[PDB]
Amino acid sequence: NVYITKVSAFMPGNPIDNNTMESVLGFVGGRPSRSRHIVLRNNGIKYRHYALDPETGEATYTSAQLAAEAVKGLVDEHFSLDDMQSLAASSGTSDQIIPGHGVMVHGELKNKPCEVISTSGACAAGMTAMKYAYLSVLSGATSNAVSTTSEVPSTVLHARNFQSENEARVAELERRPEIAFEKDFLRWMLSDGAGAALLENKPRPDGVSLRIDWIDIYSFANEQETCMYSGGEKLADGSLKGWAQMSQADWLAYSVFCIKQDVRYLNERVVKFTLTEPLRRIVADRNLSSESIDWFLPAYSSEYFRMKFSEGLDDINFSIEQERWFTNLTVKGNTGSASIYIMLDELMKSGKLKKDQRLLCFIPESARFTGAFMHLTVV
Amino acid sequence: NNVYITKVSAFMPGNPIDNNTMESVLGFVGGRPSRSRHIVLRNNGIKYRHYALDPETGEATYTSAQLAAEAVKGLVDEHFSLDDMQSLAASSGTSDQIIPGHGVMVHGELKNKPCEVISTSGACAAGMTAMKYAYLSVLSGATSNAVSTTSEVPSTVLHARNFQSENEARVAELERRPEIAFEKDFLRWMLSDGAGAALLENKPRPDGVSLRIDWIDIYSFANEQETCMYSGGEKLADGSLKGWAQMSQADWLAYSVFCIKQDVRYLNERVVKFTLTEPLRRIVADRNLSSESIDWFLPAYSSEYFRMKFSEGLDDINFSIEQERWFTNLTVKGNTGSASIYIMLDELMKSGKLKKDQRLLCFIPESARFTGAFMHLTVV
Repeated sequence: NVYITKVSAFMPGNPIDNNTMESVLGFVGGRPSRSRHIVLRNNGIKYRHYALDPETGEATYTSAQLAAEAVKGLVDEHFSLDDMQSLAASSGTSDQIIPGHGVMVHGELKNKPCEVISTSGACAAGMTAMKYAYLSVLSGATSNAVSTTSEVPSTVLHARNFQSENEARVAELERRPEIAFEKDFLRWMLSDGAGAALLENKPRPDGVSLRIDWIDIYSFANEQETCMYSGGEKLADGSLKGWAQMSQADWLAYSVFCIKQDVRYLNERVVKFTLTEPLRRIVADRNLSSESIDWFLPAYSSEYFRMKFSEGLDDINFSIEQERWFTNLTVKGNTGSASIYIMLDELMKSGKLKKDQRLLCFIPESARFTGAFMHLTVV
Repeated sequence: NNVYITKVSAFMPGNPIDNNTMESVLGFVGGRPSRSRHIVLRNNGIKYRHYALDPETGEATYTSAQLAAEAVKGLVDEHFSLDDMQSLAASSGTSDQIIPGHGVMVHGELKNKPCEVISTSGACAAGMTAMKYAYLSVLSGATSNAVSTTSEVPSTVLHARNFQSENEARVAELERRPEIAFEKDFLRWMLSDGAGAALLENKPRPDGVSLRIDWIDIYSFANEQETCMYSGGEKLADGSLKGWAQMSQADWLAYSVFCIKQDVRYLNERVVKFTLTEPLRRIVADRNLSSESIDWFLPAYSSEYFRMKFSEGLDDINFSIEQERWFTNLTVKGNTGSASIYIMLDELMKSGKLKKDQRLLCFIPESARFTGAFMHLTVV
């Protein structure tokens, strides 16, 4: 048996409202974004956090430091950093390509030598790190394990990441020097935050523990094109061209290292290939009834998809009405892989959980259409 | 449960490339030969390596995801088809992109039915954290099989074109020596391309050899060691790493921030103690290991220069293993980083040298920020 006994979330700095966010993220070419308003109206996020100083604009935490702050929030008198037998870390916005994110987090925390692994990907990478931790305790390899994930997209969403593209567009005499919607879209969607979870083979004597019944993960990249991508460009045939295959001048002229989204492909395919296709396999294979779910924790990215995911549940006869949904997206921001940790941290600390209640966590990843699902039982 | 490696495959792109050809393939920075190549090659002892590069045109012949997909297809036979795999764990230190993770891109190449895909990251050890993920999936009963795989195409970032804007930047500045730092040029003659994959199952194959994984133990010493191998960043004077996104777009090109760098003197001073002896002495105590019980020692040590240094390390902790029991093919396959242990395991498993009940100890050092990964196998 494996139990989540402690979850912690770390949000950098003060929440930032819709009227302030563009001043923190900067203007491209001296001009406010023409798409910010409608993207915000549709995603419904009201506050988010950035690892950026409101005064100076300096970075306030690297991704490694953000994760380290989350992990240190797991420390109470039942657990110190040196008791950790395994650390599984992930970040879609790692500070560097090599080394892996996890050993940089270990460098920040400075706890004694232990197993450190890094998972990678996007929104689901925090769940693949949590499953590694889960399997480690489940199998008996360790008696505890920590999974942590951090996101600092502010590093790559700031206007300075489009400085050379704007210059190249001005020099090519473009009628419109603005960057494409595919590049501007995520600047109003993604934000910063970090989370961590402590997993152990016994529940905690005090308070609530969450037994992990299973974590099921399905990738549909065999049939779906890349949808969210960075460090590369999506070609006309739907394939992805990696940054190292493009010239150095093109990295800057086309902002190859910014985060992009094929928004039309996302809208058309995200519900089916992150929710209904995986969940209907899981529902069939585990004989699940949506009546048995007390809490549904869906880490969707945008209020736009909330009822579209709900329609998805309906289509596979796994309806769950809104009163059993729990999300803090609109006041925490879409923090990518950390979203589920930030949702679990609030629910565990709310007192609303009661023994024997069952939780279904849904973590979609639009990057190339993964759905991750975790089933939990309050003990 | 038990977990068994029942199949291993390796995929080396193109033809072996010798020391005299390798610079014509990776190109010349600023039109002139590398001054350190000759002595780098003498120290590392590598005689052939592979590049996912076309010898005539210089075009890429495989992405990182394609190379891993080729390794994975080498696992397929009468007992296993791609659609049988219940979990795929993939890593690459040279992923083609930053998002999505490398594993879903390998899945897009293989096109097998929807399944669990996970990606690990890091450098030379990441193939082993993918293998341990796969191992724990089967060990815990979550699956009956799992595939781990890893691929490396550093030729993508080792080619001279990756230093061109830095050369231009310094010519515009009137530089005394228009040469890239040794910490950038070093790896261009160390690292090469290759991929491996392993199939793990909860039962041995009926015929032929299987390797039971007794354990995989991993230790990171990043709590006290500095970053030593890095890309997408710059090491500062205080030993910390500055990420690429904290530097200006102009500096990315002027300083070749996305190329792979190594702090060689920090490597030399610390690699033996903080990838081999510190982790291995803990493991020997906690598991009560006898060096005599080890029939095969598989060290993926990346350079002949370190071969006897690691051996002395073993002596210092009373875990001597004589040279006759050391198996490596680094010298003719190249240093393929995270793939090296797969490429050694592939050859040894198919060689016909293994006998039932023999014990294999695998050592995968990662100098990136000093991780040591160890796998114990029993032939069955």
